[PDB]
Amino acid sequence: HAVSAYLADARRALGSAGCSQLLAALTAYKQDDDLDKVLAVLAALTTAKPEDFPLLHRFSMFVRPHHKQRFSQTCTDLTGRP
Repeated sequence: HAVSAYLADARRALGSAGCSQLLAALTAYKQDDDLDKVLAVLAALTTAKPEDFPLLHRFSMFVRPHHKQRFSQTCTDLTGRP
């Protein structure tokens, strides 16, 4: 139940509107395969406080195999290694 644990943590840290924006961006990503767009929503929401940085890295669970390397590189440039 990694997904429900992520959604519980994200709704707690980001609030309902922020969690809803993250899930809408995930929906859009599954439709359009645009990694940069989903990453930009996620980074706006999860890098405002250092304590939310793990929610940036943990989003990798939803990132498609062909984008996981680039996603991990960008998250490390934003926040360091997890």
